[PDB]
Amino acid sequence: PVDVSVSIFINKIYGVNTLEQTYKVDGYIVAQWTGKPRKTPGDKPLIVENTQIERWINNGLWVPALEFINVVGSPDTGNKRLMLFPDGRVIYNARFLGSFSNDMDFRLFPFDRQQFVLELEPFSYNNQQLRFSDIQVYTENIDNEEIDEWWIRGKASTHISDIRYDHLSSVQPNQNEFSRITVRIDAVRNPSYYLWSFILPLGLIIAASWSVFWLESFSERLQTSFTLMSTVVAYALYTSNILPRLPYTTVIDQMIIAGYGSIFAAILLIIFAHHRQANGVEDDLLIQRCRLAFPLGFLAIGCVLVI
Amino acid sequence: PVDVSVSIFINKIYGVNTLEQTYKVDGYIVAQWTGKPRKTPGDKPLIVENTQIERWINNGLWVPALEFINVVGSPDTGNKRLMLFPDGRVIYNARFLGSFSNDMDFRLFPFDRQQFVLELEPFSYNNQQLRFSDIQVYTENIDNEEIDEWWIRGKASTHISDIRYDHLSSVQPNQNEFSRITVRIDAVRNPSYYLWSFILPLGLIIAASWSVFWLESFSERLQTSFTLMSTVVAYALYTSNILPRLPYTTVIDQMIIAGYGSIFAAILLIIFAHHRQANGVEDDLLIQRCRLAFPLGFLAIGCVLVI
Amino acid sequence: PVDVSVSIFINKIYGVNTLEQTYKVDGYIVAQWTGKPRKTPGDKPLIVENTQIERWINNGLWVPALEFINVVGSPDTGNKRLMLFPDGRVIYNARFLGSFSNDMDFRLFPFDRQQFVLELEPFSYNNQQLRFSDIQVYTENIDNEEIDEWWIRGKASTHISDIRYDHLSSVQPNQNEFSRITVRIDAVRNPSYYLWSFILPLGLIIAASWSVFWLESFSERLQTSFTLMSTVVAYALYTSNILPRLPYTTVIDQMIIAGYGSIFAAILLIIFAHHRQANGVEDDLLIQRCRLAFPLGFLAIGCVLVI
Amino acid sequence: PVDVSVSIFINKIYGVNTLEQTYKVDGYIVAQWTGKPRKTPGDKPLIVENTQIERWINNGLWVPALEFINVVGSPDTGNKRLMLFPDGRVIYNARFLGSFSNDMDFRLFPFDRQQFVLELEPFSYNNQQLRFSDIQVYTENIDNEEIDEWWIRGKASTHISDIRYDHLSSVQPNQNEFSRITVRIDAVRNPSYYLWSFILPLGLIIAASWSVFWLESFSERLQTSFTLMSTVVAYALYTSNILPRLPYTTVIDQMIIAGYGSIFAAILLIIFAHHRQANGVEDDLLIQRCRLAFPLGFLAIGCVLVI
Amino acid sequence: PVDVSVSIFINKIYGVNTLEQTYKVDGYIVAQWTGKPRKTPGDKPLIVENTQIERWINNGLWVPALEFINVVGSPDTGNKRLMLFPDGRVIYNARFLGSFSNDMDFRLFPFDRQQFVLELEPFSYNNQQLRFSDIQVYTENIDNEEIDEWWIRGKASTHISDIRYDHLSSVQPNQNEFSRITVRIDAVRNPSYYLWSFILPLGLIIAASWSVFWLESFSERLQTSFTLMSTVVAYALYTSNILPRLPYTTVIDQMIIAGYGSIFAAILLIIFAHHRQANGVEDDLLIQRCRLAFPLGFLAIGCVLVI
Repeated sequence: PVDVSVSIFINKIYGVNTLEQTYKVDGYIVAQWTGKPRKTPGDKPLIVENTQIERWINNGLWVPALEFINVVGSPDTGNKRLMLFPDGRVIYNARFLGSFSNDMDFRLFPFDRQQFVLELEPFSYNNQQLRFSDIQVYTENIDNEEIDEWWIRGKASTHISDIRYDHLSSVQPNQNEFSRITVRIDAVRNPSYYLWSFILPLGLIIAASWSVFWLESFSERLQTSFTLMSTVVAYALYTSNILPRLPYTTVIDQMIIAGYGSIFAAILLIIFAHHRQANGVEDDLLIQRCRLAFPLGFLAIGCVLVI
Repeated sequence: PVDVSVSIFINKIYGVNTLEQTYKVDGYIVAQWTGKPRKTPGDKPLIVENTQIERWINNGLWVPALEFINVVGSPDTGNKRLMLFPDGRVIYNARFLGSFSNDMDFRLFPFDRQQFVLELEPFSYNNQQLRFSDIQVYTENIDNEEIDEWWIRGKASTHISDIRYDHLSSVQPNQNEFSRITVRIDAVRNPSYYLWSFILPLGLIIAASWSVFWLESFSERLQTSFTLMSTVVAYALYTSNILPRLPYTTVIDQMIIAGYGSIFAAILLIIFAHHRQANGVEDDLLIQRCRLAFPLGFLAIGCVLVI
Repeated sequence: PVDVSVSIFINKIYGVNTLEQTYKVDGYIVAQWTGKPRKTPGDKPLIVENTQIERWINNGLWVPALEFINVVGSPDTGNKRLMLFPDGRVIYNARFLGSFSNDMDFRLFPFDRQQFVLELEPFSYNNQQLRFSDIQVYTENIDNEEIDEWWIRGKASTHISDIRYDHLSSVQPNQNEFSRITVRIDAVRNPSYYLWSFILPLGLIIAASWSVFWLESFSERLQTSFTLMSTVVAYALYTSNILPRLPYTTVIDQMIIAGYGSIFAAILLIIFAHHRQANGVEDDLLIQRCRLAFPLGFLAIGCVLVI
Repeated sequence: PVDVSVSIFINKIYGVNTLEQTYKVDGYIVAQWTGKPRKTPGDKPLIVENTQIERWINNGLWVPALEFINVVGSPDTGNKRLMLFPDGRVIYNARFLGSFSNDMDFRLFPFDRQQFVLELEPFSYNNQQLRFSDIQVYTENIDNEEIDEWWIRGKASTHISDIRYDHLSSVQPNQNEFSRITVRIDAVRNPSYYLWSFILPLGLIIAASWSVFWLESFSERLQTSFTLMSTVVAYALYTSNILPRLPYTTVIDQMIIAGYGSIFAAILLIIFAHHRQANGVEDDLLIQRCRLAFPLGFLAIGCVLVI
Repeated sequence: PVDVSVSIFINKIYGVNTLEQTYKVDGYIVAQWTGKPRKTPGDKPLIVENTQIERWINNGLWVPALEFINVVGSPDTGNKRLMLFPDGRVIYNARFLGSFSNDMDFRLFPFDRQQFVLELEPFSYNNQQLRFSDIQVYTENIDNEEIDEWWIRGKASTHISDIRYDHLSSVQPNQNEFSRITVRIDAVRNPSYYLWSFILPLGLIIAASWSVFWLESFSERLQTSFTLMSTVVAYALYTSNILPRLPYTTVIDQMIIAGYGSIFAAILLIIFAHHRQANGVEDDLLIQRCRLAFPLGFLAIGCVLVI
């Protein structure tokens, strides 16, 4: 029951696909397992590159195919190389870049908690066993990750485990257990751009939306809350150009709905103030003076936004 | 007349192409059919991976090519492997990812009823028969499908059937009947994002559109419904950024037309109220007071769009 | 001079590229020509799939390469298969998907008259001849083509013809005439979405644009036609998000220019009415009353594209 | 020193990448050079297609690799074919589609002067010589180039020349001179769409921008030029949806800056007219009457731009 | 310990991916190392092209695989060619185009300081040594780089160095040192388009935003700063169409936040001026006259934006 020692060098994790729950990993893969001793020219290990590996397999060299369980489709293998040793052992070294899949909760948006994962596991081989797994995270923790979209938590987490497949084959005297390495890498989103060029101006607009109560006339109060209405729509549109398409409402997405609400409340009170009277065109002296009543009736509905 | 036993593991169904009626399916394919007994090294089944399969076919091993009837173009086969048994039987195992086609009615938009389908059928072989078909849908019961775009109904539906091709070959003594597996998987769209950040604010804008009648002057009433007009256009524009391009009008698409309608009605009544009088500038006392007459003359044309 | 019998099964015609005059066709191709009789294992026709075809060609089997003349680049051939008969004849069967080119006039936009074309023609062979051509349009008539973007007219049109190339080779004793099948499929665009969510609201905006004349003041009349101006610009922008990029003006594209015209006419008259007087601030009593004069000077004076 | 006769058939030149200075060319390539006489089955020329060419090269047939100097990356070769003659000569015929590079000045935008270029030149071969070059431009002189994005000038320009590489090899007794065909095809952009749906409405908006001076009040004159300001911004946005991304300012791009200028001039004069006085709130009687002074102070500083 | 002489010809550096920190380089690669003398047909160097190189490697010709360390995935190798000399030496010549990665700070946006990098290094070979490195920057001086997006500083910088890998193999008696060429090319962004069609109009809008103080009424002053508010939002939206998506705030991105600030300040002062009085509707005589107080209280704030 063969022993394989894996080493996976992560080079870059880049381009997260928010809708599809997908990210890209470029790196190298190394596998080493010890075989029947061999006569190597010189007595120095043999190096077999690219084209030439398929040839040694055709001669009878076993090289197991190991699959990225959670990869999308099939990845882009750069330079492969077999290093064959005189005393038997064989080191397989391939550079790769490919798209991976994991569960990805983007709900708490621009303050985001994510984890990138690879899953390696021998494709066709039951009892060959992944010995020990190593992971070399190149790029560094605090560094210049302000140039970078993501900050990694985070040194690489490993986990060799055994996975059982229920629906097995026409072999069953105890043959459904495959050796799976699982590599995790925690990360957090760089909440910069989204705070300053996003949350803040949306706030200023929500804020200035309230200065509709400091207009004198009733006519001025209603008509102004209309260009206010469409200032929100014009903003949502700008949100739709920059923000990543999702199937749930993000933090930002809500703030923007709160905007529509604050101004639709405004419209209701402004119209209420004018036709709740005893004597003619008498605007409700006190209600029109919620000037600084629902700015903190929003910071109050807005501390229950944060349950 | 050969018996083939198929097993199809669905891994992910992702990325629906709304215009092209296309979706992506990642999974494994398994086929098993029993052949002439064979001498296998050891007396344990033989494993043949990737490169090596073509070699056994070149020696004379039959392996049938089975086509995804409804795939688009040709898919991305990851790791293939033949498992050859001593007693004859052969298991073919390949991982795949590829784009599929089905009819797709998106009319009832954000509350959407869809079904994903595979169609497998032997490419060139008349009498070899698909025995029984199995389908392993990877998730379960009460999940986290709120992270996910689609909810599956839905345990996999199967259906082995016989399909006849009218325009056949130069063989015809009863040879036009191919064995076709058909796998269905029902699903529903996660109406979340589209309700909260879409239907609702469109409603609030439709609603507030009506508070044009609570303006005093006639001048105020007409001029306001103009910025109201373009508030709708600025909204439709935001719809065009997020919503999926279609060749029919969706539910949302209609609501937005109703918006244009309500405000064009407004412009008609507002101008009518002013010039339906006697000899002067006497606004029609009662008509201008449809204030809460066609908000429920809208909720009334509104057991129509989805009734 | 060899006789080849072609059969082309169209499966889907999807994804029109409006700028590049390109569409995608997924289907099967069948070619059958009779050769020197052969010893086939059993005495049943031989089936040769994929990998194995190149092997028979290497042994000496002729299989002609036939080119899609009007394809873009080179297509995506799925499953090929040779069926070799004992009495000689050979049937070539390949599934394909690829991008095609034809002239495409999108001028009369959302009411669109288009025709999809394949052109098959033996690549390197002068006297081998395309016998007869068959075309199996799967995709059906009054069906559910409301789910579909295009309606096909339209049963497939054929046409085997001979095409002569002027600039020939160093062979010329009558050798410049190649056998070309040409398959046409007429189609019309589903003018749904574009009428309802496009032509109509553009009309309502053009319409309501005219109610600028029913404002009292001159100040109200000018200032209002300005937000009216940019309502059009905001609309064109929404046009730009949904409509397919072209190098000519479509029907819609014009209607939108008529919008800019109507409102620039408005600006002219409104300013004229105010400074054409037999006095001081006396608005031209009658000119300001073109209220329902150029709404039907628009349904008119610009109504001759049906010339 | 071998004589090669080239023939290049241009089929389509489509999809210009404005940023990257890239265009696509689909066509055929033909090379003919005479070799040592050969025994051809029959005594008719031999035809070798696709798979089979590599086989004759493996036997020792020289076929030179000729490179598109200015191609991007490496192209998509469709059907290749060697035609081998009994008297020696060899005709190489390949269909191709690939992306090419040339210098591309888009400055004078929608009235555009462009030229598409191929550069063919033997990859590894010093003294083999490109004999004479032929170019068959399919697309026509008097046509329907209104369906087409570009109009070709323009019959194909040729030019076989010798090019010297300074930094050569370890061969230098006069060995740095390679034979290069250079094919040019002049073209002009179809200024249609951009005149009618772009330049014109930008003009009307520039025009109507001036009718700000025909407002009575000073309040009306300032406040109106603001919605006028953002009408320009809303237009520039529409520009950004349809126009091709560039690294310089186009003709249109300027016209749009002139728009921002005219209205920022307006804001300056309008505010000047109000506080350049004698008796209090006395608007400068004459300055406010530049009503038709800087519309032709724009047709004046605007015609120095181009000319 | 083998000596390799590298020569890298840069043809084009194009298409920078701002988010992924990626650029494309098209060029040629040359490697020359001297081997055991050889019998070459004639006694002139042998030329081996494309298909044929793999054949000589199969015979036993060593050709080392050299990897672009920093490339993304794996590049597009055009025409390869071995030139084998009688005296042993071998020149390897390949054309390539591929995507590379470097750190890329876009913070100081449209005035941008960037450097493009290649890293070459023998994939599997410890003691073979990169001799000397040459780099032929075709692309030119002061030239016509106004047609071009980038201006190169900048003649090519080289640097052969030794790199040590900590986590090495089962070989360790001093075997972890690989020979790495590193080629740098400095560049600056063409600040044209972004100055004229971007910074400037953003300035005019910021500028004209201040003429809100030269309105008479208080009602006019508040209501106008609202359309002023959404003039900024409409601008940011135009920013989002043209500017490259980033994860930090650029120069421009700030200027635009300053806009939102200036107008939210305005709204604050304008509302302050009105309710900071004795008793009645007496606008604060002096505060309303910050007319030209915070235009230079902005040229004072947007000036510690560099210091």
